[PDB]
Amino acid sequence: TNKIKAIETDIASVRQEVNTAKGNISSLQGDVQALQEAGYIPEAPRDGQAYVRKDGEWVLLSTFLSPA
Amino acid sequence: TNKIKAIETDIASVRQEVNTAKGNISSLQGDVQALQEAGYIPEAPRDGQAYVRKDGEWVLLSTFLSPA
Amino acid sequence: TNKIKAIETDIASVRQEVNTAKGNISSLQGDVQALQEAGYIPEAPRDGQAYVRKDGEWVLLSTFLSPA
Repeated sequence: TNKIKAIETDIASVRQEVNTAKGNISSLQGDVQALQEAGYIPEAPRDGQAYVRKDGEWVLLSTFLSPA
Repeated sequence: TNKIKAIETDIASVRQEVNTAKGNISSLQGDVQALQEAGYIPEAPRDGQAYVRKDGEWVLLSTFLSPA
Repeated sequence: TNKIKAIETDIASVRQEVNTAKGNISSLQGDVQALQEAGYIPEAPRDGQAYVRKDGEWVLLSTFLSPA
């Protein structure tokens, strides 16, 4: 009985795949982190009004096409 | 022959790493889900025109700097 | 001693989990790729000014509420 050699290569095989996965997992984390740090902006309200961007918020455009 | 004890701790080791990976995988999924639900907006056309945001779309600013 | 059968099912078990993980990892990659390709836009400056979008950049709205 040497089924200990087949079991060994089988564990070695799984271990390699786990190493590859740990790598893709690390890559994924760095990509998600960058996406999170990009500071993207959410959608403007969907209320039939036009919006412009100011101080991290959507402000009504008509607000500036009037004095006040 | 006790190489069954070394094989056991080796499987235990891989299993722990797989547990850690399952965790980072779950964390990644929750982060990607939130990024997907944030409702970010795509780029405006790159055609030399100015755009404002309205009803989930980029509309030409000049459209409002005119009556119609 | 058949602890070789228990070790076998244990490796089989870990291998299945590793297969599931490889799948969730692949799914995550396709989702992150799409998020990266969506071409979202970063925040406008936070300087108290109103901005509109033009040619892949935030341009001051007042720039168009004046001839030049």
